Amino acid sequence: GSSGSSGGSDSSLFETYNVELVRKDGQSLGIRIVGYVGTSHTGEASGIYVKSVIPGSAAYHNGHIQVNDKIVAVDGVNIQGFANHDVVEVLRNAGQVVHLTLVRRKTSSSTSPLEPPSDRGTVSGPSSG
Repeated sequence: GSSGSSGGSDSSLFETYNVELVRKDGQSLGIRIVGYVGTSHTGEASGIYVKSVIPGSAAYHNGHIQVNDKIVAVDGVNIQGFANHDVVEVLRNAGQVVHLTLVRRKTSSSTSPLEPPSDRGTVSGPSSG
């Protein structure tokens, strides 16, 4: 056989995934967030990132959410353009089932996705080329 799934439109460089965390009987999220602004004349970033992960917490236990991650939505809450404080309240409001939305750069330690998209050449089948 041969190898494939190599290369493709640079549209979705990263991959988003949902993480359903569970909160034990009297447990917290245990996820630290950071507010970036990305000043000028610098190679910094901008957005909410996982500063750290409190041990013995839902996040830690789950083993899905860790530092070096960009949160775009919390349990469905589109925190895309939210503020540190605005994000904090969201976490507290969230219940047991917390579906965290993170997006990391593809082609990393992580393992291939489940149903990744394909860059089709708007071709009408073998009718051509």
